[PDB]
Amino acid sequence: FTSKDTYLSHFNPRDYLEKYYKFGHSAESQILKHLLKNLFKIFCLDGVKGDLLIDIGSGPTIYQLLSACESFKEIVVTDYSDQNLQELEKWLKAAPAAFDWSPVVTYVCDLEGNRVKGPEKEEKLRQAVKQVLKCDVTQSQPLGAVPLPPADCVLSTLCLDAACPDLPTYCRALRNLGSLLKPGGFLVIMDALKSSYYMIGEQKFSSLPLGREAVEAAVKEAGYTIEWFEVISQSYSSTMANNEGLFSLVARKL
Ligand SMILES: C[S@@+](CC[C@H](N)C(=O)[O-])C[C@H]1O[C@@H](n2cnc3c(N)ncnc32)[C@H](O)[C@@H]1O
Ligand SMILES: COc1cccc2c(=O)ccoc12
Repeated sequence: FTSKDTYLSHFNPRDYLEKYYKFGHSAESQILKHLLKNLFKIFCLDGVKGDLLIDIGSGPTIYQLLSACESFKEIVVTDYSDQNLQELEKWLKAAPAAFDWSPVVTYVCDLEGNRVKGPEKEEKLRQAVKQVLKCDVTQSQPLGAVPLPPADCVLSTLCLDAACPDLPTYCRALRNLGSLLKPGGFLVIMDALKSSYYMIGEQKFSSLPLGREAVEAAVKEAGYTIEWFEVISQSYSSTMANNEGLFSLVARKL
């Protein structure tokens, strides 16, 4: 299985964004649309809200925070890769080399009923993100020495399957994310099903191939109660990954 040090050195953030999030009718854009609709449902319709949301394994992406910034005063973004956090920071600071998220932002504005336009939505997200932190989900203290208040919600999109080499580590990671959550707080996970790798160009990265039953069992083992669980059949392009759909779940910490 891919060593975690490979993420520091070989995960190219700009290449990842170009391959998966350009949003130019690709499998990658169909998956992105589905993820955005579910995140809108959770944070805007279901009213998952609070003072603090921690996004775990954010990579260099912000799409997973666009609806969340309407419901949370503060968002903390985290990743194992320092290069990924620097790419995020380019967008947060509105630096010239920042990735163009405007088609994704417009799509979320449309989903939300065109209450606001792209620039207002972006400013709301930029104001919500106060901290950009290193994290390691495999550790009992994922945020290391950095203290944070217990969060109202922990979100993790397409991270846990890449971070966990086996099922015991995956259950342990759910427990470690739980240490960041307030009692009764929400856990929101979205990831690929039955995927054993993903590609960024010629660079291969391992993935833990879990089925829906093993994911649900691990969340219950780790001390959560599931509110809803959805499986989609849509898979990534054959050149990208070997998954059999994706899942999304919302649970509460016991
Ligand atoms: C496939 S990307 C998902 C990125 C983003 N959340 C998205 O939805 O596109 C996997 C992310 O997991 C991060 N990662 C890998 N191992 C990790 C670990 N042990 N702890 C935290 N993050 C880790 C990588 O650095 C990378 O940003
Ligand atoms: C967009 O990122 C991905 C694309 C496809 C598959 C995976 C995976 O199996 C684990 C982590 O990330 C993935």
